[PDB]
Amino acid sequence: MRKKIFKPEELRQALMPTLEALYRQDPESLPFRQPVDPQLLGIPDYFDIVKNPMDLSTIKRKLDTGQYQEPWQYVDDVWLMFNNAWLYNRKTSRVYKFCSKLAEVFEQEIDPVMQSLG
Ligand SMILES: CCOc1ccc(C(C)=O)cc1-c1cc(NC(=O)c2ccco2)cc(-c2c(C)noc2C)c1
Repeated sequence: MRKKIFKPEELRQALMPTLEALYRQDPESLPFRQPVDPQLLGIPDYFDIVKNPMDLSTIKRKLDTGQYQEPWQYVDDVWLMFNNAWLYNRKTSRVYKFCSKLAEVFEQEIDPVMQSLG
């Protein structure tokens, strides 16, 4: 029942510790702390494959400015971030590996938090 509105302060307080847990993963979170810059990274085809880019800093901004109205929107952006990376990077690459590790941390952290919000 996702059209029920939550208060931005309450969403921030419950969901931000799960975002901080991702940021704490070093070096696994390093590829995800800023938007993908295809020029910087030498991958000019990135925006051809990844139509809706997402990363930790954008999620964090949306959380800090109250842009999520309900918590699955946050969960959606997190998985969008991980899906983009699993889609774009080769299964044998370091980034793919970091993505799988970071997604594992997120699954652990998010479940009791979402349980306590529903
Ligand atoms: C071509 C491989 O790069 C990527 C390809 C795809 C994606 C995604 C998320 O789909 C990410 C990266 C990526 C990005 C960054 N950091 C920055 O882009 C950045 C840092 C500061 C400013 O920009 C570091 C690394 C990285 C690390 C760590 N150790 O080895 C490598 C390599 C990898």
